Amino acid sequence: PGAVSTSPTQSPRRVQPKALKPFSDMNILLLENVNATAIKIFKDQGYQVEFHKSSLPEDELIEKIKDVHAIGIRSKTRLTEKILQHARNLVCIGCFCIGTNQVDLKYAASKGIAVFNSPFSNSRSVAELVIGEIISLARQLGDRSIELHTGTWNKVAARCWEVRGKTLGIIGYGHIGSQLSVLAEAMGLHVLYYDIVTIMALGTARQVSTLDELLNKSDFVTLHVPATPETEKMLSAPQFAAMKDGAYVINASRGTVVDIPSLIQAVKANKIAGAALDVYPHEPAKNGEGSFNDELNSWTSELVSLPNIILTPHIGGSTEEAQSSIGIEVATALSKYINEGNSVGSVNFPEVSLKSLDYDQENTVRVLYIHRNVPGVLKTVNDILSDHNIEKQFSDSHGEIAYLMADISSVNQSEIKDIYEKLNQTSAKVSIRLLY
Amino acid sequence: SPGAVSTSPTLPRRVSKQPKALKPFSTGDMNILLLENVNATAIKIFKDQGYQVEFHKSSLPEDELIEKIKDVHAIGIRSKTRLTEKILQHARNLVCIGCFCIGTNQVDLKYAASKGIAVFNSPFSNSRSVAELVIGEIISLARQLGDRSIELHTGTWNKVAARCWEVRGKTLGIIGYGHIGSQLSVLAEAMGLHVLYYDIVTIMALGTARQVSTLDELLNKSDFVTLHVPATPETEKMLSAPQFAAMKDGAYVINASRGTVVDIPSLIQAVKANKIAGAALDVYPHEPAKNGEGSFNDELNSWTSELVSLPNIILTPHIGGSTEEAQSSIGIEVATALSKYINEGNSVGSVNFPEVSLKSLDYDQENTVRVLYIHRNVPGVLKTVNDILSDHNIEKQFSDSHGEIAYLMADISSVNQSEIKDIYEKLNQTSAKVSIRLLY
Amino acid sequence: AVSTSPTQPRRVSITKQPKALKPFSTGDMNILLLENVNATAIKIFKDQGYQVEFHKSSLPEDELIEKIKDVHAIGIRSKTRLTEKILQHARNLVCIGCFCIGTNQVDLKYAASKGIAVFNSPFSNSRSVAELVIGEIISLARQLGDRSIELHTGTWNKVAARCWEVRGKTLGIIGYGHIGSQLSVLAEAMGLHVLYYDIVTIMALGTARQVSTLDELLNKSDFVTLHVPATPETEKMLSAPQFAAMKDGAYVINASRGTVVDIPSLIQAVKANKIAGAALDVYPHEPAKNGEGSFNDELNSWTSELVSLPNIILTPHIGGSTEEAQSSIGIEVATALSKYINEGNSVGSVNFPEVSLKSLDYDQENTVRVLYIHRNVPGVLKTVNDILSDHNIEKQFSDSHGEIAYLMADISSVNQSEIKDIYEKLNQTSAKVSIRLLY
Amino acid sequence: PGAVSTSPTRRVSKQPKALKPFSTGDMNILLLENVNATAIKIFKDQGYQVEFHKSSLPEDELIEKIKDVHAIGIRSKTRLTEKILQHARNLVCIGCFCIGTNQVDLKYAASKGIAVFNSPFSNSRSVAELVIGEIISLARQLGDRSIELHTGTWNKVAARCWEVRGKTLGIIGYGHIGSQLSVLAEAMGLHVLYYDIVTIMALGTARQVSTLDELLNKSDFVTLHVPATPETEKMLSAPQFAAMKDGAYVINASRGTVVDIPSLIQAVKANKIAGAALDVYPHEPAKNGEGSFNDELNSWTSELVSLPNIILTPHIGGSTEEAQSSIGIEVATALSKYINEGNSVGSVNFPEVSLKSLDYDQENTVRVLYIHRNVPGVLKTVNDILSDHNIEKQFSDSHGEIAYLMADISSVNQSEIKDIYEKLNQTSAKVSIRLLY
Ligand SMILES: NC(=O)c1ccc[n+]([C@@H]2O[C@H](COP(=O)([O-])OP(=O)(O)OC[C@H]3O[C@@H](n4cnc5c(N)ncnc54)[C@H](O)[C@@H]3O)[C@@H](O)[C@H]2O)c1
Ligand SMILES: NC(=O)c1ccc[n+]([C@@H]2O[C@H](COP(=O)([O-])OP(=O)(O)OC[C@H]3O[C@@H](n4cnc5c(N)ncnc54)[C@H](O)[C@@H]3O)[C@@H](O)[C@H]2O)c1
Ligand SMILES: NC(=O)c1ccc[n+]([C@@H]2O[C@H](COP(=O)([O-])OP(=O)(O)OC[C@H]3O[C@@H](n4cnc5c(N)ncnc54)[C@H](O)[C@@H]3O)[C@@H](O)[C@H]2O)c1
Ligand SMILES: NC(=O)c1ccc[n+]([C@@H]2O[C@H](COP(=O)([O-])OP(=O)(O)OC[C@H]3O[C@@H](n4cnc5c(N)ncnc54)[C@H](O)[C@@H]3O)[C@@H](O)[C@H]2O)c1
Repeated sequence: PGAVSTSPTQSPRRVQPKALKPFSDMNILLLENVNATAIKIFKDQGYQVEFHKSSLPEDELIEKIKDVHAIGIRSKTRLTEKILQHARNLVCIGCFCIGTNQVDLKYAASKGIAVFNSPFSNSRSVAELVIGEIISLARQLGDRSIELHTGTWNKVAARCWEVRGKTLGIIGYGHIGSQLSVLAEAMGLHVLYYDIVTIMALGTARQVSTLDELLNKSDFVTLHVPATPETEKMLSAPQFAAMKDGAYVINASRGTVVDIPSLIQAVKANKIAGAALDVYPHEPAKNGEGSFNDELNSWTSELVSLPNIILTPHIGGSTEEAQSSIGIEVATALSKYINEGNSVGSVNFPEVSLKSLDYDQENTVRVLYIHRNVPGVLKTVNDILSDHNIEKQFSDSHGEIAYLMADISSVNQSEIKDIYEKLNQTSAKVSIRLLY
Repeated sequence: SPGAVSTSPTLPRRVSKQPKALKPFSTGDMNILLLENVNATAIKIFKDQGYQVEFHKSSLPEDELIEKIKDVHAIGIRSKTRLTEKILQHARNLVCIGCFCIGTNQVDLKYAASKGIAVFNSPFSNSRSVAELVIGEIISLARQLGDRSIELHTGTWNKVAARCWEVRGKTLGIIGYGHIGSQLSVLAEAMGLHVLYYDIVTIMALGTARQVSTLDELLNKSDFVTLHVPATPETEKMLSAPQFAAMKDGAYVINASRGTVVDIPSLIQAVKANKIAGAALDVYPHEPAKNGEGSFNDELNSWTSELVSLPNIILTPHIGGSTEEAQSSIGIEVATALSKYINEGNSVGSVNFPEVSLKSLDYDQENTVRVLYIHRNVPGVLKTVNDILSDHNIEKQFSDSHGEIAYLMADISSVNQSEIKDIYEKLNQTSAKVSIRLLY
Repeated sequence: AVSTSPTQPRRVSITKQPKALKPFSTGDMNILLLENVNATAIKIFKDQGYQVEFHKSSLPEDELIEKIKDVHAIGIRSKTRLTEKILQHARNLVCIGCFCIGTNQVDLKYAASKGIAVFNSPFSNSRSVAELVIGEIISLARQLGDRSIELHTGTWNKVAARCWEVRGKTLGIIGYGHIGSQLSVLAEAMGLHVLYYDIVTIMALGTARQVSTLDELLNKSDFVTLHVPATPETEKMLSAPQFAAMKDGAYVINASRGTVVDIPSLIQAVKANKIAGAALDVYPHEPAKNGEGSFNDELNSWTSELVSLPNIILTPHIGGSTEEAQSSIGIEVATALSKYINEGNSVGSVNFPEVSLKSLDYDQENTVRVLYIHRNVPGVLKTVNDILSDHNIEKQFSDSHGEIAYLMADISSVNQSEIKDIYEKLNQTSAKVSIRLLY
Repeated sequence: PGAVSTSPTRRVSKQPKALKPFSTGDMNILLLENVNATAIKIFKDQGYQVEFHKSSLPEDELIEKIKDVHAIGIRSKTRLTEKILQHARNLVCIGCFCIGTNQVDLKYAASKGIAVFNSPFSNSRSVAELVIGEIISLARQLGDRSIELHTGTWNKVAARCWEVRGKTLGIIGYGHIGSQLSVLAEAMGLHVLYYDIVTIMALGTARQVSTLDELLNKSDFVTLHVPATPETEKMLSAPQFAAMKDGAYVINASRGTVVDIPSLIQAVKANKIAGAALDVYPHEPAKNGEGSFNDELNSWTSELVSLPNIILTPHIGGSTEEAQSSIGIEVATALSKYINEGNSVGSVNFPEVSLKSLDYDQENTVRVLYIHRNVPGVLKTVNDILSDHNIEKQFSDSHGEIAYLMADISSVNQSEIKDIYEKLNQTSAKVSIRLLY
């Protein structure tokens, strides 16, 4: 009838390293008003920081970047071949943001320049926004507050709903989708999610096989997808046709993923009761007045005349929490690459690291040798280092570039200069630093 | 020794005799009048009882109401329809009044009670709708959503993260830890907020909230301050200049309680001085009585012009309980309450009447009759009634007094169709009688 | 369409302080407590003004009859039998406290016919039984008892074979009542899947699942525990066919009733290597006192065979035998008597009509409470309400339990003079069983 | 004035390449001391040939058996000395299916390029559950109750019998076991305090206490989850028992040495300690046996076993089917990844070295596993020998006098393999070389 047998095998934080210095104080340039957390991390390392609140014109940048060891940018400052080619001293680039398209990664890598970003530091800020907007759409808060500001009193309960017992449809169950799932359940929503992949539910959310089943059974539909050919305009006339009468659409994902004119048709036809958009096919480049208009997007005027539409200026990760933790994530990443040669989490460089050295390891030196990925190079380097015990050593390749880290013992101030000069003279060399 | 090991200090729902369906000795079918667009849930409950329902979406003029209420057994109103002696005095048949709302002031309770007319309301069925609103507004204030959406609608793009905060790790100060305060406490903890609460009573925390001894400790340590208090002399203008002075630089004020409890001009000063970073108000010292355009202006409240000038103020027209869920559960709560008073004489939860009920009778208790005798609260009346019913075993009996009115319910066995008519006529002829119904 | 959802803190009570009522013709109240009732009961009774006589033992029928002549309330446990023979001499007895679950040691029907209200504590033992079952699940899983018996005789036997970690295992709970449900939550916390069978549909706590047949439970369970009442349908409800339906190497725990398991079948199943272990707290026949040669083949024919077996925990009805349980029995039952003696509250009584009224405000000077227990016949309310008719009855509640009935009335504007009159008149009525006045 | 301030701050996923050794005929595994069937299944599913025994082996038959063996699994009883490891031509790695490694000459094994693995933490849940069972059992005197009725005594007693809910558990050592116990104990409704020589972040709502003396003062049950160090030696003795509550309880499933049994016995005799559960004693029998636990082994045995409400267990804290089976998986997996990929992470005698697996489609990539003497010049030689191929990547680490290089090299055809093996095999510093292709 059965037997008692072995259960299936299941499936805290607690409280001395050597401070390494380069043979060459380092100079950091921070643009586009990076958070003060980044600034404090860099100053506490001894580094000299130059801080600006704006991007710089191509002219002043080329002048500034000549003598700089690390630069922090956001989405606005373009680092092209044109401007990176004058960067004699540049060790690494910090992108205090998710995007890296504003940097010529291929070129940066070929000069031995490591690039870091913060891809996931914004998840919580977007999830909270969507909760706020579910409630705000449910209750038509925006409309109520606009009315009373113009002096109109319109106390309405009709089609104004409580969120408890309603269905949230999450399209894309990723970093943000999943954090949202848990908040939504805590606010008493049933969570369905469609994804092109099978994913393990958090809490008591249920994965649905087709988009059509989600749109059919959902009161609120929210999008948390990347920009791909398949996500392009993936919500359009036929999707809105498949949704419940008086259902709600929220998009804080990508400007392209929803067909705004179809949305506008659906809202006009009383099929969709509300929408919140944080992202649009075309967005201003700077902040300012009459930026959001029919020159930018043809339907801007038509949308601004609809009831119960929340429109936001791409502010999903626009919190002090998000900016400060981007500051820490990226300043830490640079700080460990400059101080230890740690390239883990870089988007353009081979990923390489070694355990820190004890305070007690006098006269150990760390070789950071970026080089062309061809046969013969380790032969040369390990020949040059032959007079010293290599405690340990790690090399990895990323296409046509490669990165060796080596720890060598019994090196006096004299022998360092010798080893630098020899490694500097090698055929395959792209960049060499010694940490001492 | 450092003490001794000694004694520590100290069910789920189960599906578990059918009740007897009790008919009035009134041959006439019951007539329900529902005004002011009571929810369809109420209508359904009444029709399924057999009752005849007349439904209006508006109040009625005093003329048509007096005509209509002559032959009505139960009336449902909301806050608009005033039931005064003037109009209740013509109500021959009226058993009970339903207030499908929190307020009972629209009704002359004292007068209604003296005619044996029981009044019921729904005090608490709006709690969840208010708690959800406050969560929405904490986030909306934290992120300046309203301002962002107003900007982009006029064509201004202003992407700002300065003065924008993730609610996680912030402190919610709840003033009044009642029905709404407590439901808010749980939602706030789930959204990752620390909860403090001040209350003039000691109350057991839900989740991991902590009660604080003084208002001033709450104001000092809170990022968002929300009010969930009644309108009393002590709550009148209890948030003013000195309270805002005690609050954190860049803290937020939410008032969805009573329009008297906050001094709007002091808050306007505090917002102007960059001491308060945002506010959401659902309630005001003076509110329009109808919905309309240019209702919310300086004739009604002097500061309107300045208030609506400010950044990051959410203004709402008393919409805290304005949901379909809230209205529908008001429908069930109040229609059920009337239905049990009409069918069983249950007066528990009534606001103008003694609170009296008895266990239902089993389906198989043939020839048991229930006496519902509303009467003047004076000596001798139980003596009379229990004399009139001495030829019968009283299975059980409950009488309570509320001022000058009192309410006897009695279950009596071994009564045939003959003896019912006798008992009605006798009780109907008594000196203290205000109202008698028999259920069989 | 988007449509309407389906419909879905204790505080210091600032009330007007209640009025403390005293008895009228009574000088003082005498409580007799037998069978070593907890000190919590003693404290509650002394704080009420009552005079307490405390014994650690039952009393011989001789000394008891002498003692209960002049007694207002008696507290017993399971041993002291209160028969017609001994209750017939009880002139003054207002109420009986059973500081335990059982009320069979009392002649309830007789007690009721003399107007004597009986109270018990049915559910104050739940947590003590649930914890015991957790301890025993682990102890059986790991064969602790056997290991410790071995080493005490000097034998070292490190064994891992068919010793298990409870996490991942299935607890089958038969009877999802007060104990069943508390056990459910502890079991899930110790990482067990919980199934439960019950003859009623019941809402699961946590992530337990109710199963439609007993046989599904027995099939899918590693540990089967019973928390069921003693009924004709629970009698030997685990027998050969149930053990046959259980997993090879599954475990049986009975801390419910002595009759619910067939021990000869259990013994067979353990002998046939079908059942790997059992814990019994209850047996069809139990000693009456504690003693050294009590648990033997005279008491139960299979004892020598049962005690022969490996990995069987035998315990002497200690399911509820904790300091916590005894002390909270003390509070529950002493409170219940205290409120019946002081306020006439009969709610939770096992032999009387359930009747109470809201307390009176402190400032209701000259309001008196009539407690009139009487024969459930026509005309008695007529008489009483006649006797009271010179006074406003603020409120009044009468309920009937077969042939006995209980009226409580609050009456205003009564001076010390009119009290004596009203007592004497109610005392003289034909239907009267007992009358007290509180003022 | 104050100021609002910044807060503090499941998916299925390129198949791997299955790498074969260059000069192997079949892999031979020897498993001793009745290793769990989970290990056996993992090895058979790799293709390996498995020989399984339920007992340790005599030194004679072992030396014969280990000549031709690629991997051996032992537990604590088998002793792998220089004497017996010196005959092991083909031995790649040793599996300790247990927490102990002292039964192995680690230093010697390392110097021959023999990697040793264990399962240090596989037992944590089994020990935590035992302590829960024993807290309840001591609280209620279950053992005594069951011993009484078995002798025919009926003794229904509630005195000094307690419910655990509302009682205080003092955990000494908030490690792998301490921390799992913390969560179970809270769920059973105990307050948890813990002392540790390190500051550690509480799970749930447990509170770390500064001194041992505060723990002993405020605790109803004291349980020990520490390693064997000079500081833990007899750390519970007369003065600690003096500091504990009248009628408190002591549980030791840590190490045989950490409690002074004489003082415990005095404290129990004086009615200061109401009960104790011991799983570990300073001296323990060597086999299971019927007269083993006595005054020859520990002078206090006859006195200890006299006492009421003392649970005595035979080191059964990690004696469950679950624990043995997950030791099976942990250690068989560890060997399997070392044999198949050269992964040495979690090894106790060898350097810790690993690389990402290779994609299925990387034909003619070869992995060099070169164990060697930790001296200058060796990487120079090896990287010279390999210089006619692109090194995709390469990792070398040293552990004292031994060191371990892993390299991935591309564009290697069936011919060039034999050349590279022979050259690496001929180098002065070489201790062991395998090629995977
Ligand atoms: N509004 C903002 O300011 C802001 C800020 C941060 C992130 N985002 C954006 O939001 C999106 C989601 O963010 P994330 O970090 O959680 O992403 P993610 O990488 O964690 O997950 C994306 C999910 O989408 C799923 N997916 C991909 N294509 C799909 C399709 N066609 N249909 C359904 N599911 C599909 C993937 O399986 C994955 O689960 C991204 O585009 C991200 O850049 C916006
Ligand atoms: N916005 C709306 O549409 C709407 C809807 C429903 C309720 N409300 C109002 O909001 C309030 C909350 O209603 P509720 O059901 O939660 O009330 P409640 O009676 O359940 O709780 C009120 C709490 O306030 C506390 N309290 C009273 N005076 C206090 C004071 N001076 N300071 C601190 N604590 C004090 C009480 O102890 C109690 O805990 C009421 O005034 C109610 O009328 C508004
Ligand atoms: N061992 C002890 O010292 C001790 C102490 C307390 C209680 N108990 C006994 O344990 C039992 C459980 O106690 P409780 O307070 O939880 O009782 P309870 O009344 O709360 O629960 C009993 C449950 O059994 C269910 N049930 C009844 N007949 C059934 C049947 N034949 N099959 C399955 N389910 C059935 C009922 O529906 C109910 O859910 C009782 O017999 C009680 O006297 C023993
Ligand atoms: N009974 C058994 O069969 C069995 C099974 C497994 C483990 N164990 C033993 O149990 C112990 C705990 O195992 P674990 O995995 O939790 O170990 P662990 O290393 O994870 O934790 C030990 C903890 O003790 C602390 N500690 C060390 N010295 C201390 C001192 N003097 N005072 C207080 N705290 C101190 C450490 O800080 C650490 O947190 C070990 O000794 C282990 O061998 C026994």
